[PDB]
Amino acid sequence: MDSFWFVQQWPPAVCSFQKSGSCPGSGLRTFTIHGLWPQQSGTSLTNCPGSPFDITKISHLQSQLNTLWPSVLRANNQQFWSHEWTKHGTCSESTFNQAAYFKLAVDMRNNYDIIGALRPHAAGPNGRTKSRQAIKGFLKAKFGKFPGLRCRTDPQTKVSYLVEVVACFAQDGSTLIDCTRDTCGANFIF
Ligand SMILES: Nc1nc2c(ncn2[C@@H]2O[C@H](COP(=O)(O)O)[C@@H](O)[C@H]2O)c(=O)[nH]1
Ligand SMILES: Nc1nc2c(ncn2[C@@H]2O[C@H](COP(=O)(O)O)[C@@H](O)[C@H]2O)c(=O)[nH]1
Repeated sequence: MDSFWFVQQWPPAVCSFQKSGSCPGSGLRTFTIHGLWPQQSGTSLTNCPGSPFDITKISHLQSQLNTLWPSVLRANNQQFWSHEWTKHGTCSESTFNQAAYFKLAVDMRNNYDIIGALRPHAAGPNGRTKSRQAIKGFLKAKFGKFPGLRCRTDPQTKVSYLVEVVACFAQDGSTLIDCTRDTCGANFIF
């Protein structure tokens, strides 16, 4: 691997695409963790052979994880953590055991407060249009490097909404680096 994609999701937006059934994210008002994805040559490394998920290894982080890494789609958080470990976390296990991997995600979330970085510049979420350049610029100014924005288009209205924000890190998992990929157009709703 040569880097990490620390992916945070905006719960309400993610759930807005679930036009049927329940979705706990419809009631959250802060960015939460989707995953910490090891990267290599511009691609996400997935399903690397590794240790099976073991909840006991992160028993000391259950408060932080239930708060910062809840499943916004369903009510089983541990299942979500297990899936993220098996599909992504195992790919960085050569240097980060399970305990250190989840602790890394927790620390990253606590040190990358997206709303806190936007609020002062009148860029916080208000259901209205935002500029891709403006949002990335505010985050760059606050954190020092460009984030990767992720948008999704409503199949009905074709309106584009910001759904995730990626913070790119070097292989050391602490040094931020510029992201180089956005799935957002020049403008979107946030
Ligand atoms: N922002 C933030 N809140 C946390 C974190 N860990 C726990 N919390 C929250 O802070 C309060 C105290 O958590 P505790 O210190 O008992 O683990 C709870 O309301 C809990 O949801 C964390 O790492 N960051
Ligand atoms: N994006 C996302 N997927 C979730 C969440 N809770 C559970 N999941 C499950 O995790 C899968 C995501 O896999 P990933 O894209 O991280 O490899 C989804 O297909 C879904 O079944 C959540 O809050 N966000």
